[PDB]
Amino acid sequence: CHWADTELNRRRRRFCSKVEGYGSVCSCKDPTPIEFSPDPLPDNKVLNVPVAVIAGNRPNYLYRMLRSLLSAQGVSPQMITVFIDGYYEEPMDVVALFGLRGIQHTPISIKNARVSQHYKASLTATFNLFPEAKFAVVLEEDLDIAVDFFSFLSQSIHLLEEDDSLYCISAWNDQGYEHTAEDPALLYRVETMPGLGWVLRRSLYKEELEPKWPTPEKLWDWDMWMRMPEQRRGRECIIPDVSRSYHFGIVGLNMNGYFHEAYFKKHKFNTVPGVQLRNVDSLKKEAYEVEVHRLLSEAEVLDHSKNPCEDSFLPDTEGHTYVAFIRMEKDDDFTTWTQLAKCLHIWDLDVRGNHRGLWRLFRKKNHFLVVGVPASPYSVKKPPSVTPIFLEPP
Ligand SMILES: O=c1ccn([C@@H]2O[C@H](COP(=O)(O)OP(=O)(O)O)[C@@H](O)[C@H]2O)c(=O)[nH]1
Ligand SMILES: [Mn+2]
Repeated sequence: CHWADTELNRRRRRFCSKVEGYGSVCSCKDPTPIEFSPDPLPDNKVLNVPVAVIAGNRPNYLYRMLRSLLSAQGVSPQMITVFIDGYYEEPMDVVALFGLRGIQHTPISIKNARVSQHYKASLTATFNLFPEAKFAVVLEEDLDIAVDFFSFLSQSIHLLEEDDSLYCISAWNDQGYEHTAEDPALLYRVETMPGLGWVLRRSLYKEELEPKWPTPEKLWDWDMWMRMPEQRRGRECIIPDVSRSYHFGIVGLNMNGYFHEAYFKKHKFNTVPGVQLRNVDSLKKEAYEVEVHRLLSEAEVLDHSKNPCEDSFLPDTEGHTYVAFIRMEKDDDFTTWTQLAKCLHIWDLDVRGNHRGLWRLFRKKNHFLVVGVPASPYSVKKPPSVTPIFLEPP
């Protein structure tokens, strides 16, 4: 082609001369913009946090994910680094087309152990690239990034700095499905590490995780290892009710077409720009227990003689707060919750969403609290008239 001789189009020639399958990027007329104009973020508290993009040999996914990353408000392209698990040519070509920094890594070990070793190399490299950074954003190559991803991190990053009980901040709510998530200004505390767009504290990585990172022979998933008690240690992460990332990768290490249609396709994705988070400082450890007690003292107790698995369980309402109590006789008795999550059509393969035996979600746009009795500390608010709901698997 004869595109106008500028730096952006010279970058375009070298790419379009080498690879195929990207459509309007390579057309003569109608060239797709390969530079973006996201909106500015006034007073950006995240402006000096590096962003680590983890990638393998999935060049089409990476190009899709980078287009939404470069479109988010308040993004800093200079802070982005793409870490590729190997020396594949096409992924490096895609990084070059957008003009970002790329780092290649020779693969170590096999299967999930090799994903684990790549993560460890990338996290250690990020904190070597910026010796003064205190956090780092970790992003997978198969995620769409919400347009307010950095606005969300900018307003909440100060919680990691002030609350030592916090493990991380994540963009992903495991129980935020299209029919059970509603409020993009709302945040929770959860007893797990969700990943899928998360913030890592440098002191946590350099002083705790890196010295005991699993060696290459162990066929362990890095994220399941980080959820083990010996790593998390009772700490919690901050998540929003409406997720700020979306997992679109169908071809992956543990991913197939069926598992995606069943547990990811219906995940809710925030599209409202520049949301102001509501009362952020209440997510600190002791202030949050004040908030949960306030929520439980305004919630209407539901009729527990009715079927929990059907819509009739709640009055025909919008905007109310209802509470339900389920049987949980030890800190690990999740039998009823798992059956409840299955019939609610949310995540039910391993337990997530819990905070001291409490689950928070939405049902027909009412806030819906679930309390485990007798194990939860909040069991003290169950009236005598309620017999906790119990359901066992067939
Ligand atoms: O051989 C590999 C396979 C995976 N990945 C990275 O590990 C993450 C997990 O990817 P994948 O979606 O394939 O795992 P899944 O979620 O499907 O189980 C991705 O960001 C990949 O870039 C990698 O670096 N090398
Ligand atoms: Mn994936």
